[PDB]
Amino acid sequence: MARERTFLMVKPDGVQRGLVGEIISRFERRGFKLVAMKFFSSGPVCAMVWEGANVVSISRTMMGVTKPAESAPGTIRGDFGIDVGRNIIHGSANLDDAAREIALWFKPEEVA
Amino acid sequence: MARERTFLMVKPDGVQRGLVGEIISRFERRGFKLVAMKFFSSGPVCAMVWEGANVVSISRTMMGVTKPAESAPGTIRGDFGIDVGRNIIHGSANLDDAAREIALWFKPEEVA
Amino acid sequence: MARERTFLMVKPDGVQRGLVGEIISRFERRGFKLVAMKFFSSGPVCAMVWEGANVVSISRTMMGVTKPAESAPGTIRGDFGIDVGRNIIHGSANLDDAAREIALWFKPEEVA
Amino acid sequence: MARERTFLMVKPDGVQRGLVGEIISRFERRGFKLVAMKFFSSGPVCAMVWEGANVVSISRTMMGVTKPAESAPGTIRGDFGIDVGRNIIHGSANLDDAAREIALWFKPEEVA
Amino acid sequence: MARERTFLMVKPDGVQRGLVGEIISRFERRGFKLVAMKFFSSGPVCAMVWEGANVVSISRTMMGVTKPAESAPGTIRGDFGIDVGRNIIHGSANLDDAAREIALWFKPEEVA
Amino acid sequence: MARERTFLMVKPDGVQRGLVGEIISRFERRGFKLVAMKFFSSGPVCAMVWEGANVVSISRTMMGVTKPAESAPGTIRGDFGIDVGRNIIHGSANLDDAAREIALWFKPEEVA
Ligand SMILES: [Cl-]
Ligand SMILES: [Cl-]
Ligand SMILES: [Cl-]
Ligand SMILES: [Cl-]
Ligand SMILES: [Cl-]
Ligand SMILES: [Cl-]
Repeated sequence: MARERTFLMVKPDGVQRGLVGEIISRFERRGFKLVAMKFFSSGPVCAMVWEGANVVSISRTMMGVTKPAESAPGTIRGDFGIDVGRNIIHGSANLDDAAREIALWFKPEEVA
Repeated sequence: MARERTFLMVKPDGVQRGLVGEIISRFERRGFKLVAMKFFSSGPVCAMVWEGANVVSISRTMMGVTKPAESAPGTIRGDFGIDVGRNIIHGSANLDDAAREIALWFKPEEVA
Repeated sequence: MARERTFLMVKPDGVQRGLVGEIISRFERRGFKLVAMKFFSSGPVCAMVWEGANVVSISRTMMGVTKPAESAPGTIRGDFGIDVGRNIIHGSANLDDAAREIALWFKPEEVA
Repeated sequence: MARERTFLMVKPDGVQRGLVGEIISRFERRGFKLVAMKFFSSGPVCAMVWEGANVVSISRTMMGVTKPAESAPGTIRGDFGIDVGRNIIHGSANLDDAAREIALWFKPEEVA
Repeated sequence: MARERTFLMVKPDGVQRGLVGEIISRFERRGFKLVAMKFFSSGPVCAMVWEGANVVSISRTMMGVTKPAESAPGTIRGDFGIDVGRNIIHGSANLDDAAREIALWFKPEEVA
Repeated sequence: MARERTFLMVKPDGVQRGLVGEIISRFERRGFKLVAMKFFSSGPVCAMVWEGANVVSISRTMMGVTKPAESAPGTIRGDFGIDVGRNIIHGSANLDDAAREIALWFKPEEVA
């Protein structure tokens, strides 16, 4: 229940605006252990796997709601979000979407 | 709908406490383009016009509620607010108050 | 009603993780005057008394809810909290718990 | 000797990258009083007049050297500078260049 | 040689400007363990004892030079210093001044 | 001369202390484009390739000197360094060490 893991990815707009570090810091500060990371349509992305108790739903709270017009200040989208097109970041919706998203993006050796 | 514009002003207490930059940064980070700025009862103020989709209601969310005792951490008043007398900042209430507040404080050449 | 005072304490996990300064800064930025401070089971702690209008309930808002899985980003636990065991910080629950907690931890000369 | 004043300006590249607030904050934190501000070839700029003891030479130290390849971390160019073309910011070289730069960019009523 | 200890104190001007937390954070980030702390002419002060390898000379580097007109950006005085009157902070000059300053300001039980 | 590239790596102590994001942010803010990234004796590491004019010598300046007792505040080691054992970060010494370090740690497809 603390071996729990989610997929996170800095969308091209996050990368282009210089927000990769800021996003990582946010998770480091909550205590989540980073487990894997790669820097792969239009723009490069930063795919990450993070681990900790409740990381899946907590990190969704941390991101804020899909529509940054409504996203709470303190959240990533609440602090940095533009519009819904350029919403900076993706994080797995639930435990099933996490397991599938992780495996899609990584070889299993790549993950701790 | 993205040519939208609001009036913002750092009240004398914001200026006196050294919060002008912090306030601007907050808006720069959300992606709003600054459009005009001047530094004019008791204490100097910093009047600004900002532009972007939904800037009017988003920036109100960003400020927090009038009563910083109740203002959410992450918002300007939630992070920096003292009492309701010294509430740091003013931002236009709605699209009508914005158009009027902008024109009151600026010559039209002064605005982009 | 502005002579109001609360007890705050950085739990051993807050101290061990290097968060004392960050916690103080948060309160300094809201305008609360620090009134007393000492750095005393397992791990050292930082006990503080803070003063200002509504400091008791405001600082509880600032901390976030007991369960950092649910704690709002922008709050201390929302930004830094791990699990409910390691919840970083304690703050007096109400005006009675404040007066008792202050007196328990300080000699009265120690308080301003 | 504390009525001293300099001209500062965020070049178009500073504005485009969202660094106006960060730059102001830097000066607010040193204790300089902002005295005037306007937001006017290619890109908008932010012209400012700042006041305090030794503000002219101190702010040059704060900016760092013209060549950000050599600019010291902690300085504006040391933290944010790209190349010498895009060097973010301009500040008056000496007390004579300050008086001339201020008057060039402002009406005298505009300055405190 | 890592049991080394210095005295540090936030002068009244540091306290009045809300810089206690910022100062502590700086030391926490370098890895120094805080060992004791009290919050005692004109204005309250924050006296601290910090411990770590070379803490005495390192923390002097961290403060910057006595004359903030010349103090390096990145240092406390370089980032926050006003003039030499209001120079924010005091730190022991050398290992002898440290041992004496610590004992002057603390009972020995008060120190870890 | 702007296609220049260096190797950077957050040592296990940087990772364990939660400094990966902070380190990346530092480079994003200088304008360097991240080009590749993986998260691989004792402790996990974060290997990165960064690109920009003079990135090799600039990033060495940004890190500070090998001996954090002497490392300048504003630099990574100056702000976060412990002792020379735990010096947080590695960066290629020169253009030859960069080309070799990059190829050692990456497949060439992995690099942009
Ligand atoms: Cl999404
Ligand atoms: Cl209002
Ligand atoms: Cl509790
Ligand atoms: Cl220039
Ligand atoms: Cl002194
Ligand atoms: Cl090395």
